[PDB]
Amino acid sequence: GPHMATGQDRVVALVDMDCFFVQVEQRQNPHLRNKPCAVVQYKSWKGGGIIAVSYEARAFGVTRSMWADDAKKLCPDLLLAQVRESRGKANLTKYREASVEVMEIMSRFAVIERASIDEAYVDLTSAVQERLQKLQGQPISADLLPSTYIEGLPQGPTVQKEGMRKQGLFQWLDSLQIDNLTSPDLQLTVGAVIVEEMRAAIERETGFQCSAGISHNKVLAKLACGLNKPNRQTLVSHGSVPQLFSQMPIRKIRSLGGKLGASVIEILGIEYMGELTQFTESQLQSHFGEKNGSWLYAMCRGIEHDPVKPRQLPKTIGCSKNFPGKTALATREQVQWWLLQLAQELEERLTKDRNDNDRVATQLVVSIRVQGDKRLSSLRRCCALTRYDAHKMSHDAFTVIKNCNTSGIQTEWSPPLTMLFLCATKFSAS
DNA sequence: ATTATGACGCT
DNA sequence: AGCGTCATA
Ligand SMILES: [Mn+2]
Ligand SMILES: [Mn+2]
Ligand SMILES: [Mn+2]
Repeated sequence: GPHMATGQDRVVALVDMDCFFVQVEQRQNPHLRNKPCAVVQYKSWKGGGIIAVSYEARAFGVTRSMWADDAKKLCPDLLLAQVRESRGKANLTKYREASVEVMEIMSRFAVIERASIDEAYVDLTSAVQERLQKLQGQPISADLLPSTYIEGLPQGPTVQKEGMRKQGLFQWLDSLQIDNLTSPDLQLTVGAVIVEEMRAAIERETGFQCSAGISHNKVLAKLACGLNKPNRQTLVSHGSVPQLFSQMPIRKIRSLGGKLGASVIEILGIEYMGELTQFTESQLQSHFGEKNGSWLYAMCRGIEHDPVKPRQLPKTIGCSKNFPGKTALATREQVQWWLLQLAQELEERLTKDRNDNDRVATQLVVSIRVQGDKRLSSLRRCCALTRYDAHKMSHDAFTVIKNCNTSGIQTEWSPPLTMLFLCATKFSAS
């Protein structure tokens, strides 16, 4: 009763850009705006692989992972923008730089955790308290929440979508108790007001639209964000969790989309997040381990404690390329040529990083895949990164891998390499 | 022949 | 350290 923690101590948001690489290309090329459009890498093999899709194009059934030739079958007028190629490989610099534009704006409101190239978590707890103090018990107007959905509302005793949104928002605001500065629902609502402001700033200052979720923890904020994409934000309250989770497939929750999630379903014979509440913490720990078991026990009740890390910058800088099928590297000079291409991109990015961010990488990680394997990576080895010099890094990378070559004579490389990966890690202040 | 990443957990 | 899992454009 008075002691059961409800996980309502924080206000956390997740901001995720809409169709991000597409919007980056649409800003650059006005001819792509408000069109079915996708971003593609490479072109020779089946028209290239699609990695981002505008919402107009999604309406035709175009998806990520699709070959552009096949997407064109669904959507003959689909417009395509190509990822830059430099040194023989896709180069994602334009999108990393666009990401920094957005992260820097978000950082004006609060410390952020960069969670991907196009999204970040924000702990708004402190900012909410201060906004509450200057509000002085004044109610929150619907006009401050022009793009906000309240998950689970309207409900109880209009056939248009914006009409439903406002109806739910009205029911929510009507019920609020703005008199209590410690009320979690009120705190989320003020959180949502701040995120409207954040999202407006992002759009004003970059031209990019985004969606967001506001809840009491990262997992619920992430889940919330997706509920009303694009260009909208969603508040998931603590009280909304039982209904939301009662029909929510387990795989939809971040971290359960893989093998663990499938094992939860198989072992327990359930389908939805809500069904987990019927197991003791010890039962869940017995099947899924101490850590996972406690995490699941709390998560299915809407409670999660993972903090928003104060980290705006990636903590690794890497370069990788696949060599599929026929193109698998089978000679020494081929392996060495591509190591150099990767190393030169890495050097360029590392040197820029040092100037911008006052830090230096100290470890180089080299990874390969061998034809006939199984796994994204076959072998991973590290060595010292002491100088930002492409020729040295590529020579070092070769040294760490040279023994993987099974071939008798050393001009040839066997068995052929299907992937090379260089990653700089272990940053220190400089 | 989805590819190019990037973070965290296990032992 | 090296491997595995999960995630996202
Ligand atoms: Mn996105
Ligand atoms: Mn994202
Ligand atoms: Mn996505």
